[PDB]
Amino acid sequence: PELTDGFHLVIDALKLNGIETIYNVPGIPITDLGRLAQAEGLRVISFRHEQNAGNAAAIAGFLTKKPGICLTVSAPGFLNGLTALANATTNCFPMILISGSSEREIVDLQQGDYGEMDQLAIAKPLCKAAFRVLHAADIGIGVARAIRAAVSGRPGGVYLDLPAKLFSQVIDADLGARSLVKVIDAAPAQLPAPAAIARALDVLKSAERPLIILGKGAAYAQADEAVRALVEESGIPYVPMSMAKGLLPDTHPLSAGAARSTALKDSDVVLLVGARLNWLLSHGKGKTWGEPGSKRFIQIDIEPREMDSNVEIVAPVVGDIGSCVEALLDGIRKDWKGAPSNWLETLRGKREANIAKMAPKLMKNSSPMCFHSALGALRTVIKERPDAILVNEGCNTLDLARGIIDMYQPRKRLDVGTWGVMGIGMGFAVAAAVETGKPVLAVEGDSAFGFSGMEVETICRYELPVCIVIFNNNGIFRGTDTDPTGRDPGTTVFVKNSRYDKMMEAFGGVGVNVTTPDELKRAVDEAMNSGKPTLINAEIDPAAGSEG
Amino acid sequence: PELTDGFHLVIDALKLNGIETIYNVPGIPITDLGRLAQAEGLRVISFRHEQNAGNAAAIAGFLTKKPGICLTVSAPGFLNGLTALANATTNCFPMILISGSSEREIVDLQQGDYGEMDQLAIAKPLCKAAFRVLHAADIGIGVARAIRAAVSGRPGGVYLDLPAKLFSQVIDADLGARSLVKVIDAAPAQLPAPAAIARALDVLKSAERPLIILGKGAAYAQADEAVRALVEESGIPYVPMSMAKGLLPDTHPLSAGAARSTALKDSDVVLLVGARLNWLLSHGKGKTWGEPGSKRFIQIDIEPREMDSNVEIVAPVVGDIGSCVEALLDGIRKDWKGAPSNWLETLRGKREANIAKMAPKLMKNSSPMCFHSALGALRTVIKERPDAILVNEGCNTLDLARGIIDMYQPRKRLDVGTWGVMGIGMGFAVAAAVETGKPVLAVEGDSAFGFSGMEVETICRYELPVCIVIFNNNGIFRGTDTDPTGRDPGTTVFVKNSRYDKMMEAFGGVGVNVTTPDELKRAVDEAMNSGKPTLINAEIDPAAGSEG
Amino acid sequence: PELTDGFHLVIDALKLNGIETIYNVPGIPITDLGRLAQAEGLRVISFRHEQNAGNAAAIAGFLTKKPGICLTVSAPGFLNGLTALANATTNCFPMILISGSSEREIVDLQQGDYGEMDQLAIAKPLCKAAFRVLHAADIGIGVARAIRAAVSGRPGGVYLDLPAKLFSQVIDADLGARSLVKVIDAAPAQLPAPAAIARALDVLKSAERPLIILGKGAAYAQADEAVRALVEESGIPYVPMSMAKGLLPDTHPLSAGAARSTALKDSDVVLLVGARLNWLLSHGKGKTWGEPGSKRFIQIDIEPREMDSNVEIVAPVVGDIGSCVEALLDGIRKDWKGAPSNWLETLRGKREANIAKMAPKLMKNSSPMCFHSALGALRTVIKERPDAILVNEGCNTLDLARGIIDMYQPRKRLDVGTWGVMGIGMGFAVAAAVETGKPVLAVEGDSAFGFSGMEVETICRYELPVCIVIFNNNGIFRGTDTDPTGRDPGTTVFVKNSRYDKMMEAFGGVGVNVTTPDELKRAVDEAMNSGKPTLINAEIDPAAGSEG
Ligand SMILES: Nc1ncnc2c1ncn2[C@@H]1O[C@H](COP(=O)(O)OP(=O)(O)O)[C@@H](O)[C@H]1O
Ligand SMILES: Nc1ncnc2c1ncn2[C@@H]1O[C@H](COP(=O)(O)OP(=O)(O)O)[C@@H](O)[C@H]1O
Ligand SMILES: Nc1ncnc2c1ncn2[C@@H]1O[C@H](COP(=O)(O)OP(=O)(O)O)[C@@H](O)[C@H]1O
Ligand SMILES: Cc1ncc(C[n+]2csc(CCOP(=O)(O)OP(=O)(O)O)c2C)c(N)n1
Ligand SMILES: Cc1ncc(C[n+]2csc(CCOP(=O)(O)OP(=O)(O)O)c2C)c(N)n1
Ligand SMILES: Cc1ncc(C[n+]2csc(CCOP(=O)(O)OP(=O)(O)O)c2C)c(N)n1
Ligand SMILES: [Mg+2]
Ligand SMILES: [Mg+2]
Ligand SMILES: [Mg+2]
Repeated sequence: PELTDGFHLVIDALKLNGIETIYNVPGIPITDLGRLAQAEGLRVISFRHEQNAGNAAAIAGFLTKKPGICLTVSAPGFLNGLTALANATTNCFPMILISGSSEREIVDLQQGDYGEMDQLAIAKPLCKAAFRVLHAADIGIGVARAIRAAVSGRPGGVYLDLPAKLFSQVIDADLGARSLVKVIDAAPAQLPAPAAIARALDVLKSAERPLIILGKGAAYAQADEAVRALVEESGIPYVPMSMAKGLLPDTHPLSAGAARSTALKDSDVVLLVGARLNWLLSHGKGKTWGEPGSKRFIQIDIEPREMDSNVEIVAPVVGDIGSCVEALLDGIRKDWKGAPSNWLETLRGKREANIAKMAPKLMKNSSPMCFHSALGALRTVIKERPDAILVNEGCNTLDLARGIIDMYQPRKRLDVGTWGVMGIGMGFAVAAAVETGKPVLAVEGDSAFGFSGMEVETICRYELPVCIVIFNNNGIFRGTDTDPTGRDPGTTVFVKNSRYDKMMEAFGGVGVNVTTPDELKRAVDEAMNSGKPTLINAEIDPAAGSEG
Repeated sequence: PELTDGFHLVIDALKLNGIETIYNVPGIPITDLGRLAQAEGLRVISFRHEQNAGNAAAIAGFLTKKPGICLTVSAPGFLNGLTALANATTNCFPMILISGSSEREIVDLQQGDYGEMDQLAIAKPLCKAAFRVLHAADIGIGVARAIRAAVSGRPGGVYLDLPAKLFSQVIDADLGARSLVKVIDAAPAQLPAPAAIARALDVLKSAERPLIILGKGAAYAQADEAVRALVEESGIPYVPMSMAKGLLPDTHPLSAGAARSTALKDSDVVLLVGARLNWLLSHGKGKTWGEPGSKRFIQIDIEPREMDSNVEIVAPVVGDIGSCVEALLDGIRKDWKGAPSNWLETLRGKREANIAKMAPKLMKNSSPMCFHSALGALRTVIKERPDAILVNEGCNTLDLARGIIDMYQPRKRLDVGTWGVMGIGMGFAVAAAVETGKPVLAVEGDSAFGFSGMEVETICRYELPVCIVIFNNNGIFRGTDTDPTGRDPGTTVFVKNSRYDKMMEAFGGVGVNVTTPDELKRAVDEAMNSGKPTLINAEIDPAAGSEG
Repeated sequence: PELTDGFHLVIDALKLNGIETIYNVPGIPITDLGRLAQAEGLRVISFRHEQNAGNAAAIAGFLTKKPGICLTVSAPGFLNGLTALANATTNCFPMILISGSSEREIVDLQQGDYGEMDQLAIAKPLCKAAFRVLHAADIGIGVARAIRAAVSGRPGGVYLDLPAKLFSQVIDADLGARSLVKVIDAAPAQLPAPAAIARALDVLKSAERPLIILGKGAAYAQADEAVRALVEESGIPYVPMSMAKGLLPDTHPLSAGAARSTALKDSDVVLLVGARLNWLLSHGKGKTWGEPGSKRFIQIDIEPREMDSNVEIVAPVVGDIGSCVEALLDGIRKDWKGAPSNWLETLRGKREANIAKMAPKLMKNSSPMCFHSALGALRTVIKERPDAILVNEGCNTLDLARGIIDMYQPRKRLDVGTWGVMGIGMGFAVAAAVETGKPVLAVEGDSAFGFSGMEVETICRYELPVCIVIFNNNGIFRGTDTDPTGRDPGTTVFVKNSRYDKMMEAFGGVGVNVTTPDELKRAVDEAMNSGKPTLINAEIDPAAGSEG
């Protein structure tokens, strides 16, 4: 009768579970797998490097709460994708790295097969889960296992190994169709115990200076209405982490973002909503949090092992952010005195003061452009385009764009994440445009852009509405370092006055060079209104910024 | 008295053992280490991605027989360099991956440190050896162990973990000097037992159709005149593997490289000199080697475990290739009746027949230009510049240049190696220029170039004598595949008529576009005579080549 | 002021979190730690082999829902305990392996330290979590991380590495006390989504022949009242897995355990309660589960990744068993038409018929005594002592005892578990006596007893009320195999008539040798009435049973 093969079973299983996009790099043994995927209706985005394909799948999971799919080749390409898979596991982004595998009997004897590697054994230390499928009748379960492990609990990167012999296996079509699995409740809701919610309300009500910390886990949870209702109805000031910006508008009257240091030092009870007390929050120790013993933490997290990871947590609340926030909110709507207005006014005054010190730098046109004057232009662009996605990476380009550029809608800012990775830029830009269809503004340091620069060709090839702004200051941090022996360039500088706009022109994209904030503002508007792939080489003062 | 620190002990340990070059990417916590190396006289080449820095270190080890040094950054950058470190282990290239790491007490408890990763534990499954240095007094011993493990036995990649607190430690300067170790016999000679040489000669004399196969291990050994004497004085025909080309000149009268399939099929005794019976030699099984049981193998390898890896080896000879071929040459000099005449003259038959079949394809003009006609010009360049270095990667551009371009001096060709990696090009080109001082011809496929093309800025920054030729056929293998749904481009194509030469001009380099073999020869000759960094975009027929 | 050290901080951290018993084997560097633990009130149990101390800590966690503590020694003893730690992770038992480790700077360079091993990196691929504490101020958080990982989520074995340098560090006593963490909600409740509960009930209400399967996860949860109510109020027949026997009395009228084949083969909807569809349930595949597509599974489990692991689960319920069973039970009390009576009467007939065939063998008293008749005596013992603990391991001794001996109270049967490990017997028996204070009856095969028999001295030394019954059939499976060459004993046999009773008396315990079921009965009653350590050597027909 009718027959099917491993090629079609893999594709049929992915389509059955809502997968629409495959980021990949072709080659042996997965070339015809990607072709069949494209012929079956899936959109296939081919990159110049598997790591950039993996970065796209990673941020795609963050944007969609569905696992981003990265398909790669044996050993060398698998390793390029595994580095992105490890970064996805670090940031709690759901993702499935699918990779071709060589002949199992040669690899297990280490006889030197083509692209030889026990990729299953190599992947496990660096990701959340790893599975290998040897039989075509198990492709449905294998994909189902990979999806569950990627989106359930704490989301993360999963590795799905498919040996080349699997694709050519042939079984009965009706048998294979019944073997496919459409996953029921891939990321199930987990509700907290009422005894834990009651303990959290008790601590929260006792606070003289409470504070909510919104992490990117709260943004990933996509409980926007519930999270915002928790902030407003409680009246407690909040501070968003980098990728939680825009969940509430960064100009919200309860936002203490421009007063982050005071809100963290002077608070007494802190509510962590999908935010880890890691290096980004000084591990809960030091002067950042005031004197030892002055803090009490309530924590909302799907992973119960994250509790007591750094300091004592008196009110652990385990469950998905959607279910736990609504449980806290339902306890607040039935009983809540109010946040002390003294704490509100202290943060509001210090916030306005910091914004006042910031305002002159934004309107300080000078030659050459400083970081502040250029970001003042891009901040207005985002304010005028609150639906656009902002990719951002670098050091000065990153740390200053985070504090200057206000976000207004959730999940619109995508940056270096937990490992502080340089190289996420162009891969994130491709996935942001592919997944959402919104315009992407990619604010890049010139050192950060170089880690993934060749993907501007991929951006051009698929005609994506990405506007790349390179803060060209001729180096890492600054461009003033020099060789004391007078023989080489500096360890941290690049070719002086590099014209990255000419690099974009090499692939049919728009290339612009600007030297003033107004020239930058006009060039960005032209690019984001037209939707054409654009790279804007912006000249930044090589002396401005910091070495850190 | 005077004090020193871990920053200086690390440099003084590397200086003491002959390290002259550091390939790296600056950042936390190793930026000051790279600046001090510049101040202490080492050459620091800073790349745009860490993988290309490590690819440079791997090929620099192959060229120098001294370990190549890649200095990287914590976890995100360590993983980027670890990929190339694993490739060096696969190709037996001596290399040391030096990476900073975070606080040991925060990573041990997995509390989310800056760039958190137990890089020692993660490196061990992927490289030859891994070490971590906690105390400054052990920096010298740590560097010693890293060097010995890198160059001794079968060479390979070594990871050296330096925690950030190690640099800041301060000890007595005189005590620190007496802690440094100048390694004695880092790669010692290993001489084979006479009874194993005798077993080999008995098998060799019994041969009626003997064959020598020179692998890149023999080219790495730098026993050139001995290896050549073994070939010429025994009269036995030889077949050179890819990167063993040029060890003997490829037009040598004893070369059966143009009769490779006949030499491998009909021979009865094969002498492997630093060559593994892996996928590159069909694992010693199948029709490539004629009928089963018709082969007896003599294998010369430093690794005793390489024997009997795939098929039975009747005459194993374990030791460094220098000591082994010389001991084998003495036995031949004392007792050898020559090589059977009709076997050498049968190979000359198929050799001259295959070359004559190739000739009309090297002179056939076409529009667009094909692979064979363009490589016929590049073959003349290498013949006219016989001491220039050839870097070559791709698929059609790789396999066709390997058979068309003849090398004349040893260690002059650097290609994808054992894993078939794409992305080594610009890294190998940088190291070849820096380590040797020779000119570099980089023959690249457009897909292969994309994996590492961003480093053309590094090629320009240090003004290295690199001439890049992109075989632009608009995609992988071919440039004709299309999306059957007509929505996106095909999975294996790129932006049609991409002008990579414009990208080179973005960083100050020379950019040329050529369309004929005659134009290609002029541009290469001008670039390699001037020594200026140059990228030549060669338009290749999108329909030429092989689809696989 | 007042000072404290790492020794006291480790002990006080365990005492603060409710730890009361430490299973260990003393040595360098943890000898003085165990001494301090005993001096500080904790009960320290010293074994003859670390693997048996770990097996004690493993089943101790299953019995108490608090992690069992094994203290071991560097590398060689760590590896012994790690083997038990891996098995605890396989069986989802909460357990912490605390090992001392060598000098970190010497191990990191692999210089050959006393007990040199990176025990953190070795334990990670074999257990659920692993941490290493370097500073005394992190001992409190370190213990809190080990406890949370051990009991929360799917419980499992955790490794806690304590370098020897840690124990001797001295800090302020008030600073040290404030650094301790008393874990809040170490194993939090996880409530299921109402929509998931609605889906399960609807699938349940549509069942013509529903079946409940209770796994040892339901026994571990200690929701005995809720689980018994779910079965008795729904009227659905249930099948208990091995260590779930007794949760409901094995003679409960709703039990179909004596009709297991018909229940598993002919049912249509199967509610798994803490049971995995693994080898012990034929992976939900094959004739065991009837015809393909005749089954629909509801699964209650705390691990969301366990769903769809073998076959498709149409109704996954994710949460702790206490919350999910109560959630199911709440809806059943609102609307439930009652279980189909034809399904009950069909199974009740099969249960009556099956027990009839087992009946004659249970009282067939031949000479030598056979497996069925001897276990028939021990089946009477457990009925008369429903509060006593049963430990059971072997092959024939395991399978037949599992089916013949009925359990009447929850968590009284402790057997080989998920991996089928031989050697859990004596370690489990020590933990069961110490943790529960109840009489322990250990039914052992002579081959299984050899994996841990040396621990009978541990039983005697601590005067534990353990009654050991060795089923001495003189070999593995059977004692009839011989050497076909007539030189050695058979590969599977032992010394004929080995007097394990006279071995017990070598350490002060009571030893008996019985040959009839009544002799076994009178000896077991006498042993368990007195509470003295006793071993009965029961002479079993060497030809009885099966093999393989
Ligand atoms: N759906 C979810 N429900 C609850 N917690 C979540 C969910 N998704 C992610 N998290 C938690 O969010 C936390 C994010 O921590 P981090 O990634 O450090 O946020 P940021 O880095 O913005 O502070 C992780 O601990 C993760 O477990
Ligand atoms: N100095 C040396 N002396 C002897 N054998 C060596 C030396 N350096 C490398 N080798 C051997 O060379 C062999 C190269 O195998 P391969 O890398 O497969 O060469 P190719 O790929 O050109 O055949 C390896 O087995 C390695 O052990
Ligand atoms: N507290 C709990 N709440 C829910 N499920 C649990 C709990 N403790 C253990 N489990 C589940 O119990 C299951 C045990 O499966 P198994 O160990 O195979 O039981 P048996 O061996 O009787 O089948 C595991 O999947 C584990 O996740
Ligand atoms: C993969 C990786 N490699 C290296 C680093 C170290 N690093 C941190 S920031 C940075 C570059 C910062 O320079 P740039 O992108 O030009 O932004 P600027 O500060 O100059 O505005 C680097 C290389 C890193 N974080 N990740
Ligand atoms: C890291 C890695 N990714 C993917 C592959 C699969 N692969 C094999 S050859 C090749 C590129 C061939 O295209 P090109 O470089 O343009 O040479 P051409 O055949 O077009 O002349 C690729 C991507 C690989 N070998 N390595
Ligand atoms: C650690 C370990 N080693 C080996 C085995 C293999 N094995 C399974 S059952 C068994 C012994 C069965 O013989 P016995 O314990 O005497 O019980 P009997 O069947 O004779 O009643 C063994 C060795 C195992 N399950 N575990
Ligand atoms: Mg910069
Ligand atoms: Mg190409
Ligand atoms: Mg036995």
